[PDB]
Order: sequence, then structure tokens, then C-alpha cells
Amino acid sequence: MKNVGFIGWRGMVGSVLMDRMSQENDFENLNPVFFTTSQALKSAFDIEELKKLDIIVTCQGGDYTNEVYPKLKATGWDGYWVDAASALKMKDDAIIVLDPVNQHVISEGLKKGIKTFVGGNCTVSLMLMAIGGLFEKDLVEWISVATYQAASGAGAKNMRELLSQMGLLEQAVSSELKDPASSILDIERKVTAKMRADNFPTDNFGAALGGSLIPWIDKLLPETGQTKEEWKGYAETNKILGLSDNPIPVDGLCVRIGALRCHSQAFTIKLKKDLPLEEIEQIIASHNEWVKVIPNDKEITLRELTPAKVTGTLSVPVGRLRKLAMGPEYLAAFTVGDQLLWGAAEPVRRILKQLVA
Repeated sequence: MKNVGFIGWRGMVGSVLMDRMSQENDFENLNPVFFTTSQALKSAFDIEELKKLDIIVTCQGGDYTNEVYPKLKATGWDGYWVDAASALKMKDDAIIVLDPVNQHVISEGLKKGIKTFVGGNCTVSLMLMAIGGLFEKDLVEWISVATYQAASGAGAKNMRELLSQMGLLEQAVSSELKDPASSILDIERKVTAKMRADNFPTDNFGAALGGSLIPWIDKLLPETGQTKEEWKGYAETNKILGLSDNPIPVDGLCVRIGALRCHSQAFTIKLKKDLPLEEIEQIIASHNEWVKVIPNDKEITLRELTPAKVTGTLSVPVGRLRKLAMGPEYLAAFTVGDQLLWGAAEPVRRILKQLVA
């Protein structure tokens, strides 16, 4: 069997990966070797120990990658490098994996001899998993996006900070809330005051998230005015699709909200030709087994199309499907997907599965 090393398997993304792997009995088809950065299990920095592996699966992070990857490749190591971190995302010798969407891209690369595979951006992955069909028919001219991103994409400490923030907000008016006759204005007055207090914990986000939102994720890219996060819409969507020559416009705004691990996305999709709403749905629904077309119905939308419903599941519901007033060429869609699964660990688990078959 293939000898696979795992790095950063104790982190959050790594932990999700490990759990999914056990759930699917993925460990039965390979020889796993676990590494650690601790000096208190092999050393993640031992190049010779890593040289013996046929495959490397790391969820350790970019710095680790940028440090160890070159040295290892520098020894002549000819194995596979599977990364959850974005470091190599845009390398010519690397492919961004999302097999239910770009298997054909993955296969070809394997043919050519590509040995480095990287997991893609959560928002872009969740999008493609939702509306892959449209791209699979070359019907997407461009897409404007507005996201409602979860805290888990930022990190474990950010998720905890969101929760602490929610706690203090309620605690600020805990008794007033229990009194059915209390003034709502007095209440928000206090909640808002606590939110603005010096002691309101906002070190990780740099701003309040609970009870609010932050219309800015990642650093600003002077060139385009986009933030790195928004920039990935165009770059990554196209690299994944193998449309480096005929890029499809994907752009919009990325905003963080008080959700733990599911990203949501509102889309305005410019279709090449006009098609019946029902035909579009069928196209969307038939692309893969995880996407789920939610009927434009209130009750069902409230039960299915929410972070509350999808968290921790592999389902990728897409709904609110309908034509936009700008013309039959314009389609409206809203989707919800777990950031830690299809937006992180699941794409990684799947490529590994293929490499050890």
C-alpha cells in the first residue's frame, strides 16, 4: 500500500479530515505515518523521513509548506504533495482539486505528471459544488457574488470569539429579555453599548462580529481594489475549471457574519442564452449528488436553505432560483455550504483516495 504522511492533522481542518477518513474507513487502504512539529510520531521537518513517503497530506499551513516543500522537492523526492493550505494554489506545477467538478482536470494533470494537489478556496469550492452544472454547459457568462461567510474560515479562535461576543450581548440585557413588558429600545441601547465597550473581545476579528458583520476579508490588493478573498473568485474558479485561456468573470463582495461553519452566497448569474427556469434547475440538480435544489418555497426554504440545516453535512443546497428583472438572461440563486467539509477537508480526502487506489 501507499505510504502517506499526515501533518497538521491535530488542527481544526486536520481534525475534520481525520474524522471523515475514519468514517469512510480511508485508513484501511494505505500506510499512515503521522508527523508533529512538537519536540515534546515523527518530525514534520525531517526531510529524510518525508522522503520515504509516497504521499504527503498536510493541513499544517502555508509557512510550513513554504519552508518544507522546497527542501523536500530539492532532494529529488518524486512523490505526491496534498495541501489544504493555499501556498501552492497558484503554481504551474500544482492543480486545485474539486473532483466532483474538475476530475477531467485532475486526470489530465496526473497524466502529465503533476505531483502537487491543493485544496481550493472554501467560497469558490462551495459555489462550484452548487452551480457546477451551469459551468458544465458553458452557460455562465459572468457572476456577481455577495457572501455571508462563517467564522471557521478565519480560524478556531475566531469561532470562539464569535460565541463569546454573542454571550456578552445577551448577558447585557438578560433580565430585561425575560421581562415580557420591558422596553425593546432600552434593550438594544444596552446591547449596542456592550458591543462598543472596550472590554468587548474583538482581538481576532478586529471588529465586532456577533450582532454585526464585517464587509472585508483578507488583505487589499491595490491593483484591483478587491480583497485577496474576493480576488480568488476569478482566479481560482478559472484555475479549477481549466479555463486559464478563456476566463469567466467571477467577482463581488465577501462579508463575514455571525455563523460558525457554513458560508452562504447570493448570486446574480448572467447566462449566455435564455432558458426555462425549470431547465436550469434540472441542469443544476443533475451535476453532482451533493448539490440540492431547494424549491422557491418559504417554509421549505426556512427548513433547508440555512447554515442551521447544513452545518456538518455534505449537502450543498441551492435555492431562491428565478429570473431577475434585468432580463431572462439573469438568474438569481442562493446557496449554503459547510466551510470545513467541501470548503476544506473533503476535497483533500477525495484526492488522497484516488492517489492510493
